[PDB]
Amino acid sequence: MKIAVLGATGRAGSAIVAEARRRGHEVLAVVRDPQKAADRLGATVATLVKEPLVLTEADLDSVDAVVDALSVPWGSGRGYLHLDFATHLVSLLRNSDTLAVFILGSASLAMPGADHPMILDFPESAASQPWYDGALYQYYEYQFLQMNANVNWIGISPSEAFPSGPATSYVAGKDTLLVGEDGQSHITTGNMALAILDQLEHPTAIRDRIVVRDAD
Amino acid sequence: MKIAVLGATGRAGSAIVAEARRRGHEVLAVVRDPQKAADRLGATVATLVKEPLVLTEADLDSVDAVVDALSVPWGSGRGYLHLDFATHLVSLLRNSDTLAVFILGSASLAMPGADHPMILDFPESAASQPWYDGALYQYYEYQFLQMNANVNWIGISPSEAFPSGPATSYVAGKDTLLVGEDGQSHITTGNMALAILDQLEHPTAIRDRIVVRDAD
Ligand SMILES: NC(=O)C1=CN([C@@H]2O[C@H](COP(=O)(O)OP(=O)(O)OC[C@H]3O[C@@H](n4cnc5c(N)ncnc54)[C@H](OP(=O)(O)O)[C@@H]3O)[C@@H](O)[C@H]2O)C=CC1
Ligand SMILES: NC(=O)C1=CN([C@@H]2O[C@H](COP(=O)(O)OP(=O)(O)OC[C@H]3O[C@@H](n4cnc5c(N)ncnc54)[C@H](OP(=O)(O)O)[C@@H]3O)[C@@H](O)[C@H]2O)C=CC1
Repeated sequence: MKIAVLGATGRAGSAIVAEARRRGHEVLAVVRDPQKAADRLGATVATLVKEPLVLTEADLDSVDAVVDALSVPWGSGRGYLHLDFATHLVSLLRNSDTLAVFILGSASLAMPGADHPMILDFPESAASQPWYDGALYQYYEYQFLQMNANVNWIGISPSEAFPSGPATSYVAGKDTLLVGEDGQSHITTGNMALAILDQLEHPTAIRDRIVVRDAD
Repeated sequence: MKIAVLGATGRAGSAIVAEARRRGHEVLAVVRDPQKAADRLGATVATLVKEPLVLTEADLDSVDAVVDALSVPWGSGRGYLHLDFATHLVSLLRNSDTLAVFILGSASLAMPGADHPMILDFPESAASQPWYDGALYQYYEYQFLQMNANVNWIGISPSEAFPSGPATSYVAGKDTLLVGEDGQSHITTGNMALAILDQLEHPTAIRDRIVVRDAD
């Protein structure tokens, strides 16, 4: 199948591009940095150099799936982009069969033993932390997705830690932070890539959100 | 000031353009039908012939305010456009002073006396009505707007009925359906235009939603 990867030059994105190619899919890497694309993805990966917010329906009409691996640096003040990229992507998928996987945040997950997103219980002081702006808008991105019953979107949240690393295996859940045998909560970029491509090839979480951690 | 009107050729839109011109503002009417613009707005009103979803930041950077007067016909299945047009517009207003007024729906208002949006209480049968699709997505549009604490958006809901007619005066509320001395709930296209231009000239409802009905 043909897969457009938004944020293809990123940590999650580049891992997704590699896993996609391993699995025999045609990749279109949407990028702003051709050099980064040449170095991280390889000369052989097809490229569309365009601002994500300016992508059109035509840009996406040859593709069977889209993966949103875009992010926003902490302390930029531009956490709203998490939301804007997603709303824009959804707007291009109206009346289309196209699968769209969105990587979400950990803050929209429940703590173990809770029944609601942990961000709701954050202290007022949290808004002063550089990570909050992005966490808030990814929580909103998650809520926005649920407004769309007629688009083939899939949400996947990382565990608390999202380090770079090769794939091994992953364990999946629904809305609650997962903790492994080591008492920690982490997923590698490689294992997130496995989970994403797994859903693309066999969608089980359409219009739902899952969370993934590294297996033990 | 310079005001861009989306849905300028519509019932609400054309009334808004008129009131804007009466009040000495420069109007940019975003339209898809030039002949309709010529007939309803006048040879004298500047036009931008473009799909709202492809409007750019540059299109809007001379404007001081934008008014969303777009709608979707009943039974089209395209009620999602209420949301898509609003999410696109918001994306263009990031880090700008520009005032954006969004005409919302009555379904996100409480019935007189209730403490919650009336749509939450609709029976299951409601979803079979041709008005529901649009109503649902305008409730979502209202919710989406509240995700955006750093944009100068203003929400205005009509009363239950939104007939064409000239301005007289209006009465404003917050989140509850308003009923006049006739026992009815209605606002004319002309009175909505008064309310919108009032907010543009003296914003009192920034990042808030008001409701308006025709005065007695
Ligand atoms: N524990 C958790 O919940 C956390 C969740 N995550 C999430 O995972 C996802 C992927 O994260 P990650 O792989 O580390 O991110 P990266 O920081 O590696 O960069 C992601 C992509 O975003 C692109 N990009 C960033 N800003 C813009 C913009 N303004 N215009 C255009 N493109 C842009 C970058 O382009 P370029 O390469 O050219 O710079 C890059 O390709 C995100 O949703 C992030 O929030 C990440 C960390 C942990
Ligand atoms: N009780 C309530 O909640 C109700 C709420 N309303 C709301 O009032 C607002 C204005 O409604 P109203 O003035 O009567 O609407 P109209 O139906 O008169 O006009 C709709 C405007 O949208 C434009 N438009 C429609 N479809 C598209 C499209 N697919 N692409 C581009 N432009 C498009 C039309 O262009 P064109 O002229 O070329 O067709 C027109 O300018 C809306 O938000 C509507 O939901 C209205 C009635 C009551």
